[PDB]
Amino acid sequence: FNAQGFTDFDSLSGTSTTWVNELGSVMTIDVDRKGGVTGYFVNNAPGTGCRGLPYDLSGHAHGSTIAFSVVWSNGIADCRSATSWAGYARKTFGGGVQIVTQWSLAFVGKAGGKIETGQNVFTYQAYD
Amino acid sequence: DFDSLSGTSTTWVNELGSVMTIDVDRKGGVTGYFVNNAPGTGCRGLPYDLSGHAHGSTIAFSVVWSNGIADCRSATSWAGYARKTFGGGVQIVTQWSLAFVGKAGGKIETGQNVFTYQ
Ligand SMILES: O=C(O)CCCC[C@@H]1SC[C@@H]2NC(=O)N[C@@H]21
Ligand SMILES: O=C(O)CCCC[C@@H]1SC[C@@H]2NC(=O)N[C@@H]21
Repeated sequence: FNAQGFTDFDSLSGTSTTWVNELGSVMTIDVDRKGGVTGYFVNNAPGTGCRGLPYDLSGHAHGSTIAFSVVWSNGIADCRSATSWAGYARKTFGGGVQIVTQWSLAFVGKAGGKIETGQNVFTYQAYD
Repeated sequence: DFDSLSGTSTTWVNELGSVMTIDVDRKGGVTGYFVNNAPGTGCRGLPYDLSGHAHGSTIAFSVVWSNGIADCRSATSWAGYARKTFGGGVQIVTQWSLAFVGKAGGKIETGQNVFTYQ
């Protein structure tokens, strides 16, 4: 891959790329030639659980839009929660590549079922 | 909760009239399809690929609205929890985010869906 040659998510086709959000979480995504997305999410967000473990990620990328899902359970740590992201690609003016997303985090607390929401921006990691 | 659903195929319907049929593996991995019928939306009537994960009382899944027939240039992801009510099965109480790019740029809309198991 190249951050220079990125047109939209069709450019990820048959690639393995690493993205880091503003909380320091990292996802490694394998995008097949059909826009199928699989890989791993490592949550490093301060004051959240299930940090520094790989969780299965699955989704779909097409044109300028992408959606992916993680359940916070891997048979290691279980945070009784699940997160989904939906977003769009943006080319930065410096030649970088970002996925701007909205996440929903569902969990069962003491008061039972709740849903939190926010924004993550993932930045493509060059790794040359 | 969704630990029951392991190795099963289930149909769910939300209040907007959409139907998703999900296949849950022994690992909590989810595939299947989604048929949108929400008033005011595109890509109504045809199946779209669905992927995500389910474990215990929570679930997250994603649909890109392109299937090689109709392309709405958009993607939706849902995260939700099992609510037990007064029947067999559960409802999924969800938050959805819909991403698309148009004339005011990349936009992400949000709402609630409640899916009902048949
Ligand atoms: O605390 C939990 O229930 C499990 C980890 C959740 C981390 C959330 S997902 C939304 C946001 N984006 C991140 O990278 N981490 C937090
Ligand atoms: O209009 C589009 O861009 C494609 C279809 C979007 C359907 C939305 S996804 C959120 C909401 N819940 C549904 O069941 N359908 C609508």
